[PDB]
Amino acid sequence: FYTLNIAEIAERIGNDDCAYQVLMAFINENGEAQMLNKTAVAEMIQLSKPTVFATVNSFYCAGYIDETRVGRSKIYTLSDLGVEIVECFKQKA
Amino acid sequence: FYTLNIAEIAERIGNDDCAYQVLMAFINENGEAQMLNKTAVAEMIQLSKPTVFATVNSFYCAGYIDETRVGRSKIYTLSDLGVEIVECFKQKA
DNA sequence: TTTAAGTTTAACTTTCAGTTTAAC
DNA sequence: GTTAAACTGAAAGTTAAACTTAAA
Repeated sequence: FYTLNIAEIAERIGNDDCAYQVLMAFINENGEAQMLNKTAVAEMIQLSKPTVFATVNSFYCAGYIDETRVGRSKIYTLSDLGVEIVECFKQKA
Repeated sequence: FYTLNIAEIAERIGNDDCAYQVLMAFINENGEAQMLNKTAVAEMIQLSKPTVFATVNSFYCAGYIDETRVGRSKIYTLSDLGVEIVECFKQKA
């Protein structure tokens, strides 16, 4: 339905500390994408649960992270869109 | 760069109270899209500033709302993408 | 004087595991 | 005698409000 420029998105995220760290949390010590529950993310970055959780929620809405039911809770991984956004940043650095 | 299905997004937002109300806040009494600062939104919906603000920020990242500098602060309006998402909901109702 | 936004703390609503007791 | 359920002991998460810092 709608075409998306991945460079603008990455540009926007880069200008917003919380979005940026929420995104990068899913990338591990060896550069590999990983699974995380909401609590892990909030613990990993130094921002409050409300901030981090709301960001996680919106990023799943945006389709940047995936949600999958696991136990009676949920886990988050970067979507293919998520991984592509992360790539723009890696190239900068 | 990336194609987007507007129905899935709307589906995701509809399953998340905060995202949904943050989005609809921009639609006024007469059905018209309107401008809002971050404070207006948080005051309008009954959720905490941290939740609402983080959601606003991520929605601008996603390209659902636009940011424009005004005074030395910012204001938010739905993008064309934002308006299209709102339309799916209007059709449901 | 009404200034706005963000962060932290407190309160309220919907925590998990182990042990003991009761019922089949 | 074994299994299941409930209660108690060692509760967690989210949202809202208030205060402080950067104030117009």
